[PDB]
Amino acid sequence: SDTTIVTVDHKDFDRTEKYLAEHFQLQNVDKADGHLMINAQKNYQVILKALSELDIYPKYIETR
Amino acid sequence: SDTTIVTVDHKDFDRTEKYLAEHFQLQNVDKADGHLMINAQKNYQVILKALSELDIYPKYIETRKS
Repeated sequence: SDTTIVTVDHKDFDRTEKYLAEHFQLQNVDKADGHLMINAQKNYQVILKALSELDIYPKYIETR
Repeated sequence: SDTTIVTVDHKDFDRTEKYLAEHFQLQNVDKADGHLMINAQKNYQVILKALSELDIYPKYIETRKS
């Protein structure tokens, strides 16, 4: 029942928030620290590619 | 967390391996499973941008104790 946390630059948070809300199952957000928690992605390729197309590159990505 | 592991498609392994060795401390490798181990990375942006420019997107990336 694990979860995937994406961490981005503050300047990328709003667009990352918008994209993940529209394209994945967005659960929690912690804007102060730049974290967004979505349903676990076993393979990161699709999310990393889509964010790259927005010129967004995560500071971090991890699965609890 | 001692090390960062980058996992790619077999397709991307050689090019990813060349990139990681040129910019980081490439340590162990597992070509069969697509794993490349480098010194631990606190911030993933530099690696992800560089690989994105090569149209390479990791299957996985993680920082474990090793």
